[PDB]
This record gives sequence, C-alpha cells and structure tokens, in this order.
Amino acid sequence: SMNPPPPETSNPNKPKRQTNQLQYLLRVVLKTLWKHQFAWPFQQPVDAVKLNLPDYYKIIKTPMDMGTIKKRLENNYYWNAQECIQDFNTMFTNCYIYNKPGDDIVLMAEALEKLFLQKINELPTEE
Ligand SMILES: Cc1ccc(CN(C)c2cc(C)nc3ncnn23)cc1
Repeated sequence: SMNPPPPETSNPNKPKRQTNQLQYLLRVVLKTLWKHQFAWPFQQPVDAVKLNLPDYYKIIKTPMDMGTIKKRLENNYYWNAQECIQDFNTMFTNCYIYNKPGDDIVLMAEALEKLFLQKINELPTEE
C-alpha cells in the first residue's frame, strides 16, 4: 500500500547525449502529450496512497509517468531516443496492465498513445 521511491531522473555517472531525436522527443512528443486534456493522471508518479490503490505497486514493477520523462529529457538523462520511447511505452502499458478495457483512464492512455504514435512516426533521422 506504500509508494515506492520514484524512478531515477538523475545519475551523474550515466553517459548522456542531446541528439536531434531526443530534442524532438521533448519539443514535439512530450510537449504535445503534456498539454492534452487527458495529460493530468500521467503528469506525475501514481500516488497509491492518495488514490487508495494499495495493490498498484504489487502489479506495476516498472512504474513510469510523463513527470519522470519530462525531468529525464530536461535534465538530459538519456543516451538515445529509444530509451525515452521505451519510457512512454512503459507508461501506457502499465495503465493497460493495471486497469480494465474501457475504463476512463484506459481511454485517456489510448488517446495519448495515438498521438504519441503519430509523432514518433515522424521522428527525424539522426543527424
Ligand atoms: C480517469 C482517472 C482514473 C484514475 C485516476 C487515478 N490515477 C492518477 C491513475 C493514473 C494512472 C496513470 N494509472 C492509473 N491506474 C489507476 N489509477 N490511475 C485518474 C483519472
């Protein structure tokens, strides 16, 4: 029933880059999903205590959220775009694992994920 530590957003010994793909992931992909009407549930780690979801972190062992992704991108935590893309996919997947088809939160995830997919479809070539 307790919350875990959040995912890491800082690790000074992890090597870092700011690729044109990673910039796109911040300026286009994150910005698009962040501003969306359905962004709010996904803008920070799931608070299992406040939300009374005592089994959340029994089920979800790789938590992820856009608050975490936003800090990662802004703090240049990644080496490549695929790390970040995986973070987004992990976020959507967790929601689908924990919840049921047609739940409100699932329809929100789905709307954000459709947009995610449309933006990632135009990820620029690595320059
Ligand atoms: C429509 C809706 C439904 C549930 C919540 C609670 N909350 C912030 C989240 C957020 C996320 C991302 N997954 C969740 N799985 C169950 N609750 N929950 C917020 C909004």
